[PDB]
Amino acid sequence: PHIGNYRLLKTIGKGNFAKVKLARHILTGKEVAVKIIDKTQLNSSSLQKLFREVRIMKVLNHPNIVKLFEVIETEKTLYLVMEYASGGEVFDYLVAHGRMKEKEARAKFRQIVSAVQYCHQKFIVHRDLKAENLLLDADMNIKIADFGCGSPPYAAPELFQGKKYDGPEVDVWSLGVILYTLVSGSLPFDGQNLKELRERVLRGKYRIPFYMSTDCENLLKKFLILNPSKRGTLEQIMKDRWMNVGHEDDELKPYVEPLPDYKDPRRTELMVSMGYTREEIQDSLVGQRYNEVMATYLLLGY
Ligand SMILES: CC1(C)C(=O)N([C@H]2C=Cc3c(O)cccc32)c2nc(Nc3ccccc3)ncc21
Repeated sequence: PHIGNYRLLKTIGKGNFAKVKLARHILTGKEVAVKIIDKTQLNSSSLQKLFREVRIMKVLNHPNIVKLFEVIETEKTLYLVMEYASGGEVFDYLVAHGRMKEKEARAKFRQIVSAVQYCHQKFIVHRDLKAENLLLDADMNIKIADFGCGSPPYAAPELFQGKKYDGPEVDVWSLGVILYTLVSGSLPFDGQNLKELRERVLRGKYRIPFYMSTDCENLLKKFLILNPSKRGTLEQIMKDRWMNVGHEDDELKPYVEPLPDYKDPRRTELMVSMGYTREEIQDSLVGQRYNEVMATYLLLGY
């Protein structure tokens, strides 16, 4: 029930020797979601993939991606203190409420497209976008999960033809699947067997719901393109008419990262009173250490 400046409350999930426990930052009262990986178990390959995630989480600062606050390292176990998304899975929302209205789907999809483009902007490819992989916050805002089962209907055609499969245009195909799922509540490419799943995915043809708008169906045509080269960049799909209905004022533009504020005097005095030195505060922040000093600062900005 106690790790660092944290009190473990519930358990939002267990699994692959990792336990995600809902916690409360002790010094700030702020709620967090702590991922507890037992490194002793993890096979040789799962570790490199865990370290690649740690490296990635430390870099992304988007309001639609789960923020990382702290990394607590021990020889046997790893503690990743991340942002808690109360609303749960989008998958579980789509099963509970059915399809979203295009208006509502647009609200969430803009958030998804912005966050995935921003990843590509920093040369980071998710390669595994799923509805399970997207979370919702207290205000129904998208909070994309982690980078390291319903994995096959989101698979790009290039998976079934052995071709490279390392590019960002893989995520564009996947994003198209997600758009379809968000507006229709079902998968565009289905099957009973994977031979069937492959035959549909490679044919590239999907079922169009009688209620879907010509604009929405057009955007699907911008994502779900068979030749990877022939697939549009996320920056050019951002300019799409369906994407900007109602946002005739604010067109979807690539996420422009905010500038660093490692010197806020409110949060700095609070932390100076807490026993931390101004000196260690700036060093932890500039050094992007994700230590107890940095986590105390990040969490104080709420
Ligand atoms: C730390 C982090 C990013 C994470 O690893 N998960 C896990 C844990 C359960 C789970 C899942 O059911 C689906 C995706 C991710 C996850 C998180 N789940 C939440 N909220 C939640 C709330 C109710 C139901 C499901 C998820 N917030 C943050 C995270």
